[PDB]
Amino acid sequence: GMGQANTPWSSKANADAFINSFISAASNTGSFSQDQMENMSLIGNTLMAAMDNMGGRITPSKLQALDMAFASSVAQIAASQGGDLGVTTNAIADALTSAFYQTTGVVNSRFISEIRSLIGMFAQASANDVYASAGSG
Repeated sequence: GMGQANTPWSSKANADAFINSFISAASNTGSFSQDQMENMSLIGNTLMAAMDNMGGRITPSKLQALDMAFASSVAQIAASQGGDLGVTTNAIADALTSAFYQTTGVVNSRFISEIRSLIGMFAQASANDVYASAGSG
C-alpha cells in the first residue's frame, strides 16, 4: 500500500531506497572509486533482484536476514578497497545513516553499529591475504 515502513529493510519499496541511498551516499562519503561502484552491480541494487524471488511478497522476518546481508556485502566491497577500513566505516556508515532518515527515519547507530563492527572484522581477514598473521603485530 503506502510502501513505507518503520525501517527500510521492513518493506520491499522501503528497502530499495535504502540500497540506492547507501551507494549514492557512500560514493560521496569516503572514496569508493568508480571501480568500487562496479561491485554494486552485484551488491546493493542487486539485492532488488533477490526480492524478485519473493514474487512481490516481502516480510520483516525475511528482510531481517537479508538486511544483514547488505551490510556484509557492502562491507566486503569497501572493506576490500583500501586496507584502511577506518574510512569505509564512515563511508558505509554515513551511507546507511543518510539512508535511514532518507527512507524512514530510524537510528542509524543501532544498525550501523553492527555493521561498523562487521566491517572492521573483514580488515582482519584481508590481513591474511597479504601474508600469514604473526603472533606479534
